[PDB]
Amino acid sequence: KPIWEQIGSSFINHYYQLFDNDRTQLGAIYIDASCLTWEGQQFQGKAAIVEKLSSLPFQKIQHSITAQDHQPTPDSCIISMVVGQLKADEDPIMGFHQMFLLKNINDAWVCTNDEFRLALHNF
Amino acid sequence: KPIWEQIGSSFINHYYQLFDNDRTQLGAIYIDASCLTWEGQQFQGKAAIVEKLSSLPFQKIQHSITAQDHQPTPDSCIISMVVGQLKADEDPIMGFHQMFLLKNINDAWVCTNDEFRLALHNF
Repeated sequence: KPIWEQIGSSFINHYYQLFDNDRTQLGAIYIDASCLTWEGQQFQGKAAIVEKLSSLPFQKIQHSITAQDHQPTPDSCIISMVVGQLKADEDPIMGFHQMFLLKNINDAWVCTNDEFRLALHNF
Repeated sequence: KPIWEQIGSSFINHYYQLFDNDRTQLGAIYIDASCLTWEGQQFQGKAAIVEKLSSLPFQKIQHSITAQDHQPTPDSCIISMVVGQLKADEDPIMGFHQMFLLKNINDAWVCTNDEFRLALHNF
């Protein structure tokens, strides 16, 4: 209901729908200084991020969100923590958590920081 | 190696050293504008946060970090993601996910945003 929560949820929904259906379009939600750390691998800068995301087999994956937490930051950014499980077909692959730091630039929400970790947690 | 990693890493170690030894000292790394979401419950400000953390029904608390990721934000902040297990007295070991967002205020790195969530770590 709160503004930061409405935007955070909308973004998360938008992010996973893009990821599970059109990864190539994800670049649109990042900026040059964005950072992504995927399973320990650091990809600093949009060029690096777009290459990594586009190098993922994921020729069939789907994310299932079990829980999400959103908070506004002092600088009016939105920090979001997502926890869930990513599947294949319908049978469970790893469990995961993902943190996003969202910032509004030229009036558009973009992700400046993306961190993803796989985890054998059922949540 | 990178500066943000050295700092965030340094912050994380200290944070858990305090948490595991005297939760009432955690006031030093939080400020009034600080937001804490603990297992879905939200608190704002140093006083409410230390209050909440201090109220956890535990005598001995021990965090075990299995992985930590740090990145710099476009606003000179450091965003940290931690995963590990938690041991509180005689409670079964449970995995946890925790995100911190750090900002330098008055020559001091403080946490403006914190999100903690446990995994129903069975076994």
